[PDB]
Amino acid sequence: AKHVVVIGGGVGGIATAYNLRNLMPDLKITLISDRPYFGFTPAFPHLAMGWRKFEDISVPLAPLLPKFNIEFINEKAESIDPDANTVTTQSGKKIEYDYLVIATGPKLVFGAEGQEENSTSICTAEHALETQKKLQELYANPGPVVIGAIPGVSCFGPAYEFALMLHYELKKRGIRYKVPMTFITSEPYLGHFGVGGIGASKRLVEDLFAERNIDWIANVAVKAIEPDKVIYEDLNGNTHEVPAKFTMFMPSFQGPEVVASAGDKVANPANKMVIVNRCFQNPTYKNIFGVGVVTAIPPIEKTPIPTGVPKTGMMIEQMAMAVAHNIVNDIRNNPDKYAPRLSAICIADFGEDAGFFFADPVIPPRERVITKMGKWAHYFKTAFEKYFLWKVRNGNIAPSFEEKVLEIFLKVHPIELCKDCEGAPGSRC
Amino acid sequence: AKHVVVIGGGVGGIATAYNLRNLMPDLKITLISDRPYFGFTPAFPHLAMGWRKFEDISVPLAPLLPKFNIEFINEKAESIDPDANTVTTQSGKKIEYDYLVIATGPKLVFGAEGQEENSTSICTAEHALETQKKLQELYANPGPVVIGAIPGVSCFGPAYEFALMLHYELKKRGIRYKVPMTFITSEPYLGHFGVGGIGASKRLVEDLFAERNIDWIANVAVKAIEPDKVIYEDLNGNTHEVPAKFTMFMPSFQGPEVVASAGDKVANPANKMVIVNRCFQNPTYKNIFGVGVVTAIPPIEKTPIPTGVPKTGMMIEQMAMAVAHNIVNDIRNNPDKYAPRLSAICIADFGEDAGFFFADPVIPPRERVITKMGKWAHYFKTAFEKYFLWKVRNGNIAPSFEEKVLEIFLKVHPIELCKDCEGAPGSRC
Amino acid sequence: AKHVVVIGGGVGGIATAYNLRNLMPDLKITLISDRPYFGFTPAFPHLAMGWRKFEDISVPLAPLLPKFNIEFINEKAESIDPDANTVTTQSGKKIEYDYLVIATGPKLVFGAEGQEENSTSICTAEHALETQKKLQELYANPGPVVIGAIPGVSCFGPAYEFALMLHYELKKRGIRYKVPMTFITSEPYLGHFGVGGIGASKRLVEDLFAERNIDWIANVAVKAIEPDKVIYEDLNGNTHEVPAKFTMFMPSFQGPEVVASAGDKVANPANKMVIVNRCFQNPTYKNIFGVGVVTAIPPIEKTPIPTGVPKTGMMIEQMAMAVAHNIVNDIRNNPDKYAPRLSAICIADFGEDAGFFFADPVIPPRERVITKMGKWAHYFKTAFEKYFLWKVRNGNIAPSFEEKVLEIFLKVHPIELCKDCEGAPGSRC
Ligand SMILES: Cc1cc2nc3c(=O)[nH]c(=O)nc-3n(C[C@H](O)[C@H](O)[C@H](O)COP(=O)(O)OP(=O)(O)OC[C@H]3O[C@@H](n4cnc5c(N)ncnc54)[C@H](O)[C@@H]3O)c2cc1CS
Ligand SMILES: Cc1cc2nc3c(=O)[nH]c(=O)nc-3n(C[C@H](O)[C@H](O)[C@H](O)COP(=O)(O)OP(=O)(O)OC[C@H]3O[C@@H](n4cnc5c(N)ncnc54)[C@H](O)[C@@H]3O)c2cc1CS
Ligand SMILES: Cc1cc2nc3c(=O)[nH]c(=O)nc-3n(C[C@H](O)[C@H](O)[C@H](O)COP(=O)(O)OP(=O)(O)OC[C@H]3O[C@@H](n4cnc5c(N)ncnc54)[C@H](O)[C@@H]3O)c2cc1CS
Ligand SMILES: CCCCCCCCCCCCO[C@@H]1O[C@H](CO)[C@@H](O[C@H]2O[C@H](CO)[C@@H](O)[C@H](O)[C@H]2O)[C@H](O)[C@H]1O
Ligand SMILES: CCCCCCCCCCCCO[C@@H]1O[C@H](CO)[C@@H](O[C@H]2O[C@H](CO)[C@@H](O)[C@H](O)[C@H]2O)[C@H](O)[C@H]1O
Ligand SMILES: CCCCCCCCCCCCO[C@@H]1O[C@H](CO)[C@@H](O[C@H]2O[C@H](CO)[C@@H](O)[C@H](O)[C@H]2O)[C@H](O)[C@H]1O
Ligand SMILES: CCCCCCCCCCC1=C(C)C(=O)C(OC)=C(OC)C1=O
Ligand SMILES: CCCCCCCCCCC1=C(C)C(=O)C(OC)=C(OC)C1=O
Ligand SMILES: CCCCCCCCCCC1=C(C)C(=O)C(OC)=C(OC)C1=O
Repeated sequence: AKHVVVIGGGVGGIATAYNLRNLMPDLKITLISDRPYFGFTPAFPHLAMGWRKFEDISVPLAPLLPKFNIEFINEKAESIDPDANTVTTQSGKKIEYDYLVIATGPKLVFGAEGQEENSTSICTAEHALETQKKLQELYANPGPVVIGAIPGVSCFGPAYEFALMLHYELKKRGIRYKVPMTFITSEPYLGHFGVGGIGASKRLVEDLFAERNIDWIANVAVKAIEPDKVIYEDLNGNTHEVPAKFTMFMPSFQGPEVVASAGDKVANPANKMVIVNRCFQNPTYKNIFGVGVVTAIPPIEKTPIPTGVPKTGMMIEQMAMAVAHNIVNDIRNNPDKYAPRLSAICIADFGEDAGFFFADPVIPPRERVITKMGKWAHYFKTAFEKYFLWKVRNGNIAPSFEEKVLEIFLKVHPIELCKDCEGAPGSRC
Repeated sequence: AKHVVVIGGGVGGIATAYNLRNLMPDLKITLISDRPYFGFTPAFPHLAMGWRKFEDISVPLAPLLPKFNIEFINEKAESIDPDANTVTTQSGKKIEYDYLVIATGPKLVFGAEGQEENSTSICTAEHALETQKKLQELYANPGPVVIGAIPGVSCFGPAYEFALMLHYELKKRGIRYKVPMTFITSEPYLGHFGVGGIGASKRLVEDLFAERNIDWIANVAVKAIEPDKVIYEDLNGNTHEVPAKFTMFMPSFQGPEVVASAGDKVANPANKMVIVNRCFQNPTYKNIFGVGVVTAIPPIEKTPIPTGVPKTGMMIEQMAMAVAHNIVNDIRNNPDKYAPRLSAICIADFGEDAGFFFADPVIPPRERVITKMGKWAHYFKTAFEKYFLWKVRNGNIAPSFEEKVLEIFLKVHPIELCKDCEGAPGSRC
Repeated sequence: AKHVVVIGGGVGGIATAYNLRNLMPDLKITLISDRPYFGFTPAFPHLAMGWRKFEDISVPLAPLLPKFNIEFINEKAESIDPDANTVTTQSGKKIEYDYLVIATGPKLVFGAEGQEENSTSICTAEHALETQKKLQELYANPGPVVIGAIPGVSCFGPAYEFALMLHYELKKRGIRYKVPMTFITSEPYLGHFGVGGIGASKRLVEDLFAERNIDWIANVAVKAIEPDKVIYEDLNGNTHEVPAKFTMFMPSFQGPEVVASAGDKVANPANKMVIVNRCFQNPTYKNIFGVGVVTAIPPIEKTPIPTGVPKTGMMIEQMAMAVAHNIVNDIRNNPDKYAPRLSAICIADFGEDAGFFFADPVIPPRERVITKMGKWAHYFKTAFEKYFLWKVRNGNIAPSFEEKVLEIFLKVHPIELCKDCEGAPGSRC
């Protein structure tokens, strides 16, 4: 009767726990999370826009997880002793494991001076709801809006979505002509996304912004967010300011102190993210796996202003699939190990229409991309929200038909047999 | 029995006078203009191309204006005394006013050395007719053509139209492959138009010029026009030259001496254009209004080579509606004041097809834009020409149906209630 | 009967010889070529891909040319004595002529250090076959690919074709995700082609490279190709390095030693190409004509990294028609002389689809361009290949219907009466 502990009750943690449970009924699974609910992160921009109720995009874990025989501990994990195979919670409870899955998501870094106090963010439900309050303040007395991403950001999509959604909302309110909008990014160009673009995404987003009168500044470092302005620095070292009554900036991500508490063989010395190989397994502690945003994946491109690689939902579901198979196979002494494909279907909701991006794989060189836009993509976004929430509530994040459908439509194979796990995650084995 | 004097028998003056007349049949209205005719400015490029007869795009005003009980004086206004509420003509007639509307249009400044003598222009009917004479010389003895805008230009559209029309003509004459064409502009890029661009106008005009082999140089200052060359200076201060048998350049605009004659409270000290507020009313002398190109509107953006804001026909028409309502409301002891929306439908005629640009408002931030191209837009431009000419001859520049049609097709409302006129024209109340 | 010697058994030489034969049945015509076959050059990229067999895109000349009363000498022409009106072959045979047509094609210069040794090329059948052999090694052991053009290149299309064909092949083999691809060119931008672009060719090729994940570097000078990497220099003089396991670079072109042997009135000092006027006749020796790539045509523009003008198939067929008429008219004491239009239909085959480019003329000012892309263009490329080879085998490179069909579809007339032959080739009479 083996014991896996999963740290984090989000996309990566839930998917891995559910996968493990469905692969191995005879396996003990403990999920530890500091939030009592699963939060559907792709709906956080909508929540900030006041287009969702929190209750409709979240799932209480305590009455749910026991239905699938998973023990839920609603506590923050404080430290990991990888030599002892132990996790210690904030309350001091020490829980021993045979396998550990770290899926804590991003630790948010508000790197611009004054950002956390003066700006808004949409990365958590709590921050999103705070943003909504500030937006109601904006509608009552319109002023300049600045949205974007600071240096080191690795999740750019929600910023683009939020900007376009806000444009949509101001337009519906008839006050868009009273609200200047500017997008400022650390990406070397619009639609880079920390992935070197997806097809002609640069041309697509530039045209989208031109059509919707969203001014933009790319390839710069946002250095300060003041109550009245945003200050950014270009590559020449020249500083510029842009007026702003309302701002929404993406923080950069780093790993949590719980990961840092394990050795420098577990926590990447540069960013505290979980050191993993191609099989998303720690190179030194073979019973530790990382799933999701918390995993240390090298940037696709060293950009003039530092940027990182996104870990999207599909990428994370593929990691979860690989990790679950990797743990089960180790338990059963099956030598087969899996690397996730790390392909992605991504949809950027703009209001009534949406951008559809497919990248296979996300990390270049690519076999295939799809870049489309239309109303259909918006409805697909909403439909997938309903679908995924159902999956969380029904104990299977990987129903057999889903993989078949993705294979039928997009030739996707989520995981590959990996003959040698040694190497950076995302590198081809 | 109140008295309004309108200076200028063009788009702004005629529109304001007609609006006032339809609003207030009992009002005394005197129109002062140095030209005996209304000239339909949007057909001056066509006139230059020899595609119009002068008689077909102009309306004699002396026989016409008495039909709508408007007094017409065919004289140049020489000076304005704002403290005496008087206007003096070149002969010496002192006309007293209760309200004054200044709508003298552009005073042309041929800022490049040799520009007035060696180049051509299409800004007046007289200038356009001379350009046709010079085009015949070009067809007879083919050589290099260069067209564009000098520094400080605010009306770029007709230069693009003219270039494309001339290409069209050259090609029809079978001499295009014998005539090099170069477009040189103070705009930071093609399709800036002095408005920071309209939707994807940059991309659109670039592709247009590329498909038609029109070479271009942007973001430079034309310094001299010689009989055989055009000299321009780049941002690095370096001088360059281009061969030219025929040229056509836009002059920059300033305010007239008649506006300068009034206070520095009326004449903008930097350009002699009329100081107006959001309601197109002088801040100091509240019975003075400005309508049209003569109004001092700040640049949308300060460009590397100085560039100013166009005042297009639709913009002028909205100014005229706003100013007419503001005068009448003052007469009727009504506190309600209006600002024009300053939206624009602009059609650049290219010959057989045309570019259609809609910006609402022209001064950002914008509610929406439409950028289209096709044969239909050329037929629309010709149709509108006939329509507007008819409106001039029939005494109503703003028939009720037109506002309703614009509303249902483009979501345009021409004027808005302004709670606080205090501010720059085009800035939001 | 008079005697014409044609040096070169390629597109230009065959076209001129056949044009002369059909114009003048009694004319004695001798063709001298070092290759025993006509090679269909536009199928050489396909030969390099292994998509053609050599015998399917070549025609043995010795048994063919006598059927058209053309004497074939399968020898390299070694020298030309223009004063004695003689050509000497490598074996020392002296051939006297009344008129001489020089059509020896490009002499290849592998200007980058280690290029001929470490890279591949597709400019001859023999080189393309070596490339095919090295490609097999890339599929077996996938790694970084870099393709492009060194400084002074004048034929860029085949590099674009080969890059996109290789992408197609790798995607066919399902190994494109293992092969980084980078395009490096002397062109100031993508789709310049040594002609200053064709319509929106830059925008088209950029979007295409983006859609297919082909990275690119333009406006640089490739200095060295090592087994390990490509070294290039930017315009600041800074050297850069890009990793490469397989490369394919275009060489630059010069003229041959046989041309150099005729002295500096015939051989251009800078490149050893044939000095010709508008009528493709040598200015000094009026009985010497040049046809094809070997002709000295000035560049369309001096680019920051030097590039030259392509001589495409259609341009060369037009040169051939003009030269044949010019020779025949001299014989018959007809003072009419012709210049080629020098327009170009260019199809860049990308595998399963293709880019269609049409420029009329290629050298600006242009009457028109067409830039299109689709599957249809690939099928036309294949169809044209079959059609041209048929024409070689059947003794008519200029069937009357082809000129009519080109007139109907593209409004092209291949040659024009030239009232003054004196001037640069491509300059307007
Ligand atoms: C705003 C936003 C939008 C967004 N939209 C996306 C989209 O439309 N498509 C898509 O594919 N991806 C989108 N993403 C990215 C990504 O899918 C999300 O960031 C995921 O949520 C990432 O999943 P993870 O499992 O990596 O992280 P998580 O946040 O869902 O879950 C972490 C859980 O861990 C808990 N926790 C943190 N620290 C803990 C400690 N010390 N101890 C116990 N538990 C801990 C935490 O409470 C949570 O339950 C989008 C991304 C964004 C965000 S900026
Ligand atoms: C060449 C050209 C083309 C052009 N095309 C346009 C278009 O296709 N669409 C569009 O929307 N706008 C276009 N414009 C711009 C604008 O619509 C025109 O410039 C208007 O003509 C501007 O209207 P205004 O009322 O501002 O000026 P006006 O020139 O029409 O009339 C001024 C009248 O005043 C007289 N006048 C001058 N000075 C006087 C004194 N001192 N005293 C008495 N009267 C005076 C003058 O004679 C005239 O009747 C386009 C613009 C252009 C031009 S560059
Ligand atoms: C790889 C490649 C592709 C290519 N594709 C083209 C295309 O798709 N469309 C198009 O319009 N043009 C394409 N071109 C360019 C051009 O059409 C070709 O280069 C032509 O082959 C040029 O014709 P030429 O007659 O100029 O040259 P040639 O190579 O066909 O023939 C020369 C003949 O002369 C012989 N020869 C050389 N030296 C000699 C001496 N000293 N004595 C006697 N004979 C000599 C030689 O053997 C040959 O028979 C494309 C171009 C390319 C290539 S990079
Ligand atoms: C159950 C299946 C779930 C698996 C997900 C499959 C992913 C595959 C998505 C890639 C294919 C895109 O899918 C399709 O793209 C086209 C091209 O823009 C869209 O666009 C099409 O329909 C719209 C609306 O009727 C038209 O205005 C448009 O002219 C037409 O091109 C379609 O509405 C969309 O259905
Ligand atoms: C009744 C008077 C009109 C009031 C002015 C209203 C202006 C209309 C602006 C609305 C924007 C829609 O603009 C619309 O776009 C389409 C899309 O290319 C245009 O073009 C379309 O119709 C034309 C008809 O000749 C077709 O030949 C063409 O193939 C097609 O693309 C329409 O001609 C244009 O009307
Ligand atoms: C019979 C021999 C005649 C050929 C002579 C050579 C001259 C060639 C002249 C080229 C004329 C223009 O080329 C023409 O472009 C259009 C694009 O709108 C192509 O049309 C293509 O694209 C459209 C839109 O994606 C598709 O729906 C269509 O099925 C496809 O064929 C035509 O297939 C092509 O023939
Ligand atoms: C018959 C019911 C059809 C539902 C099955 C198809 C669901 C597959 C959705 C793919 C997808 C995944 C996995 C995914 O992770 C993701 O990111 C959040 C998407 O973007 C919205 C996706 O579209
Ligand atoms: C069905 C009846 C037909 C209604 C006709 C309404 C036409 C309204 C014209 C709008 C317009 C204005 C005001 C206008 O100023 C302008 O620029 C000069 C246009 O472009 C040519 C316009 O299209
Ligand atoms: C019945 C229809 C008759 C079709 C006649 C064939 C048209 C001739 C092809 C034109 C052409 C020429 C001359 C040509 O030289 C060329 O470059 C190699 C092309 O690109 C593929 C061409 O398309």
